[PDB]
Amino acid sequence: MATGQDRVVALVDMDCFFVQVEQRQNPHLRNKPCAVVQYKSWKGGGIIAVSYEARAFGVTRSMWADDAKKLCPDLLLAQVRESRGKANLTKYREASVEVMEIMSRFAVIERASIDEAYVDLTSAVQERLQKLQGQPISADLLPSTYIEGLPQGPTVQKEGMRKQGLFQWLDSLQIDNLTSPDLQLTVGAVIVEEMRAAIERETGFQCSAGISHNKVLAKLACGLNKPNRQTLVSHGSVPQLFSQMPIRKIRSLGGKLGASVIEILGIEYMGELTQFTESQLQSHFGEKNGSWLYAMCRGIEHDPVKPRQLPKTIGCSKNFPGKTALATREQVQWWLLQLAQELEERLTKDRNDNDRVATQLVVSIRVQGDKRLSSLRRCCALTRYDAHKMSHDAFTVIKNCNTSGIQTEWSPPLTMLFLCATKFSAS
DNA sequence: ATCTCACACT
DNA sequence: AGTGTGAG
Ligand SMILES: Nc1ccn([C@H]2C[C@H](O)[C@@H](COP(=O)(O)NP(=O)(O)OP(=O)(O)O)O2)c(=O)n1
Ligand SMILES: [Mg+2]
Ligand SMILES: [Mg+2]
Repeated sequence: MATGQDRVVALVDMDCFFVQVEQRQNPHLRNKPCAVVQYKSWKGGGIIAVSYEARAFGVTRSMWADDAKKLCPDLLLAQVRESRGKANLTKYREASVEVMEIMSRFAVIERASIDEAYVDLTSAVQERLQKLQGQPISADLLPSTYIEGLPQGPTVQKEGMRKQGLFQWLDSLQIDNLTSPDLQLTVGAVIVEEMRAAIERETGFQCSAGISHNKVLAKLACGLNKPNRQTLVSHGSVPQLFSQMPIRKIRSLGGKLGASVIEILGIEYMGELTQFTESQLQSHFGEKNGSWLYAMCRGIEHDPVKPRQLPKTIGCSKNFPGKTALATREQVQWWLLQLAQELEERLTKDRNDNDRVATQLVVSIRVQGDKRLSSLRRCCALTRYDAHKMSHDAFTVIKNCNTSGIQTEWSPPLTMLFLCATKFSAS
């Protein structure tokens, strides 16, 4: 049977990313409790990134800054730039590009968010395993690596635990066997140290990293020892790792599916899924899910690292909650034109940098009284990077959503506007 | 109401 | 084509 040990995969995720970006530009904020907010004049603004000094006081994402200062009175704040009446994340997108290009020097990268990327190191490990003869792997090659599940068997501080575990790992390493999966992950972890040293040297940003045999495990491993540390999760660490791992913490199980696994099967931890046959899991959750759950609770997962460093979509949105929803026709025209103008400058930059053009425009709205994130999506042809054409066209395809008999009145008031360029192709 | 992106289902 | 889910 195939033990899900064919690959070496890392996930690298920046530490409190938006905060690091502001702290590098504004040294006043380094090594202090700070957070990043947007739109300051409602409850100090909503918090979108929290530094680790501020997390020690309880400050979280999604809190209002005014409530955040209640937990942490010395908290310093940085506010997202605002342009055309809405958030502008250019600074963070450009800092993201810095990190992704560096990681792209080492292996194939799958950009998975603005601050993290999966790395398929299988080939780079095979290559490294031949350039280093058969010589041992010194602990000095892994100065920030944790071996999950170690130390074991017959120090009271965290670095002491780290070293002892690493020591036990390396001492037990079969450097004889170029094919041993634990050796492979170790070499992968040496490379990830270098990758993270380069990221920090060249950008000033610290980050953490998971190393394992698949994307789900590498991501789990990444969070085990955040910040500024990397974690190797061997296939053999999985049974004890999963035996008390809440199901909701595994990637793609944090929502409705993970809740129904918990409710239907009557279990709390990943490891309890092993009691069920694959056909049982498939009866409850479908053939693809039951099969994915059957393999995943044994540490096995085959989703590949997609070679993709570039977004497939480029989107633009503003929500208009509560009293602020839009009820004029020309109010809806104006905000569409604001969204299309940011879209145009981002699309122009993308065409110049990446040699591709978006060919479809996706317009989406919500209306007060609805429930879900979106209430209505419609598409149209994107033939010119012209903000006025994009907004006019986007209006045309939604203007019948206006149930109002009136001319200039628009309602159910629009709680949300979303424009998204997509279906790119080479140019 | 703290703006984004990917993907499966149909 | 359009909806729903999951995520950072
Ligand atoms: N819901 C979210 C999640 C993240 N983000 C932005 C700001 C985050 O700093 C950046 C990366 O998100 P994140 O990786 O989930 N956690 P972030 O790096 O702050 O902190 P760590 O927990 O990763 O150290 O995405 C956001 O704007 N809205
Ligand atoms: Mg992060
Ligand atoms: Mg992240």
